[PDB]
Amino acid sequence: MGTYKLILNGKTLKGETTTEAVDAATAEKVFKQYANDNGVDGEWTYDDATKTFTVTE
Repeated sequence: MGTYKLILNGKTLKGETTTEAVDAATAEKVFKQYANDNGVDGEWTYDDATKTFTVTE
């Protein structure tokens, strides 16, 4: 499928990651678990250039 970049911005938490997936289903699946471990409750924005999914609490 492609490489996708995921960054979370909690009040007191931070992190940025990049992942690769065979097909996008695993990317969407991993996004909920991946980000939730970073203590997130928030909204998602997108930058297709680097497939950057940013979240701001």
